[PDB]
Amino acid sequence: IMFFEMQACWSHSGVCRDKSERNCKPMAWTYCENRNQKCCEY
Repeated sequence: IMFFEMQACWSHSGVCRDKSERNCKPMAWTYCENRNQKCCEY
């Protein structure tokens, strides 16, 4: 990576759910892919 600030959570891992999930954990810079789903803390 030489510019891609953030990135998927393929390594950091996490729970890929709805951005407005009522049961999400302390997500990290990592994400899932779509702006509708975020990668929260496993």
